[PDB]
Amino acid sequence: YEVVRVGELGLIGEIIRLEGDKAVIQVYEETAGVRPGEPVVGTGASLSVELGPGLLTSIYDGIQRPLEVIREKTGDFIARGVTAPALPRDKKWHFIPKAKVGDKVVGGDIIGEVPETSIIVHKIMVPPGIEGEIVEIAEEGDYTIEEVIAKVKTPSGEIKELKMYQRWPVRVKRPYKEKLPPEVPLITGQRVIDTFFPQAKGGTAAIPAPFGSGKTVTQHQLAKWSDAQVVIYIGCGERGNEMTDVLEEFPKLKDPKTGKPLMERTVLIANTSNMPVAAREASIYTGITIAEYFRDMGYDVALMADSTSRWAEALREISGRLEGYPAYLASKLAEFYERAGRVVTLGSDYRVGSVSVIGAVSPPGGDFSEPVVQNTLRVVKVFWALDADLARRRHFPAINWLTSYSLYVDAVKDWWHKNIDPEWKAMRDKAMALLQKESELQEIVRIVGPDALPERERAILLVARMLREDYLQQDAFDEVDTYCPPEKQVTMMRVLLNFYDKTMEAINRGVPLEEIAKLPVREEIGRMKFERDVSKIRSLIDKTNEQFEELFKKYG
Repeated sequence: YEVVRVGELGLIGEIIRLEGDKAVIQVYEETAGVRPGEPVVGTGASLSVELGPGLLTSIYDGIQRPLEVIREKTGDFIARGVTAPALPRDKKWHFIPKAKVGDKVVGGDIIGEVPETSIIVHKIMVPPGIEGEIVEIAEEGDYTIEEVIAKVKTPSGEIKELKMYQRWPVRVKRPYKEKLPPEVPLITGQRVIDTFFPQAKGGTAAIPAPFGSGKTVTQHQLAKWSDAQVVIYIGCGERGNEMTDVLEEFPKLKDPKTGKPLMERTVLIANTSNMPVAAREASIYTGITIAEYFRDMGYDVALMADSTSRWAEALREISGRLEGYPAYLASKLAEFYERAGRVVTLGSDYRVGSVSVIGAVSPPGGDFSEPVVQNTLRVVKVFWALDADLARRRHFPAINWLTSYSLYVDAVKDWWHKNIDPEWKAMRDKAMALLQKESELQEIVRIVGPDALPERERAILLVARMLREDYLQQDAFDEVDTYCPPEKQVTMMRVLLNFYDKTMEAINRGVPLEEIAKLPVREEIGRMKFERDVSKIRSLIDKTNEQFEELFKKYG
């Protein structure tokens, strides 16, 4: 029977995988009445989630139960899911009709709006699989969630009652018209990511995060700055005290785009050591379903996971197929990541939404082993490799620029070219080439020393250092450098690559490198990340050109 008293698992009778509470079984595999077994009843209903006004600001567990006890013993802020309505049946929501009696609707059609928080307008949609005519629609006014707000007559004549919320099975991906090819970058405002290791809207990203590599900071930067309207965050149980910081500090966190509380565009799914192992398995399906629901409205959603240890827990089996553990994890994680994407949503109007997945992978269990690695190597398209040595050298964000990668560079380049700068791809490739040349040089120098370096090679190291310090390094704590707009990124890059071109030109005309290193403009370039006016940054190109001219006219 295994872990039973406070669990959720429901495979003890005859048929395969099922789940429930107090042996009251919900469906994933087909049921056949009162199952031959123990006291077990059955509901016919599936492992599902409730989707409507009430999701935002809320903290749930892996099956969308709101979290209870603040504290009971010396353990402050230790919580689990209490059996209660996922959406407050108590509160009145302001409904605004966007459809009229007589209108033809299909699944995904928006029939009303509800201002949920001061940030997010909740779009009231027709549930998937419901078609027909609005024969009845609520007027503008305040309604609780159970109140019928519209009636639809299907083509059969069957009358369907629509509320402000809908239900969806957590293990079935919410349908859409078309999954669009990766195309539009999810702009993080972090230079090293947007430039060298871009995330696409609808893309899949992992963050390998060894202890003490600035993971929390990076995660926070991504959550608050990425141009997704809604964040679905899964974790808060990786550190023993993580739940306390989340319960105490999360309502204090600000969305810097609006000034309003960040919690007003966020939904939290908490996984902890006290919670049943089954409410941690289903957790990522609960999260992605809720993410899918918001993209169906036309929002870009960021699904962020930082729940490696509590999620990675194992469970024993005896029967024949047990087909392996590294394959039990491989089919599971793939079907999760498979649900990421930018889509043409359901609805009569042309509409687009996305779920971008950013999954933290930080194992305190030794190394990045098979329980995390090459079961994903195909499916995750971007890796931001946090590096403890880089953190020790105080290079922040501590993203290793040699072991990180994105397979979205070619997918997003046209967006950058068309909207921001026609030379974006040429410039990042050039900058990367320089960083890779630097890396090769540093290794040769380690072996043989820097004494016999020619001017040209010294120049390359000089400019690579400027790239690392003036561009790759970014200050999350600074009021200006905490976010770098696309136009600032390309302009800083131009400044730097122009300085490179002029440096190599100068060496090639007999100018000594010491003269180039002491150039006044160099140190202004060192501070351009702190400048908010992009035209002042841009002016450094002409300033660079002119100071190099003075060097040329005194030499040749």
